[PDB]
Amino acid sequence: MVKVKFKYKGEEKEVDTSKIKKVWRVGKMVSFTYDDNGKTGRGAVSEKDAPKELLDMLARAER
Repeated sequence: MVKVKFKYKGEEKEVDTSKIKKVWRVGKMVSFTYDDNGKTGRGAVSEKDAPKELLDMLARAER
């Protein structure tokens, strides 16, 4: 129930933490995939603007 607000190609978008599948660390940024209903979608936020739950998911994915 944590919401990640991200800009994709100049369009403001929002995806809940529960919908996110893959999270990666790319430089200063957190790039990710989520499940927009049947399809998969992609987005990214900077690590500075990221909510705590997203960053915890990132750390989990780095084991």
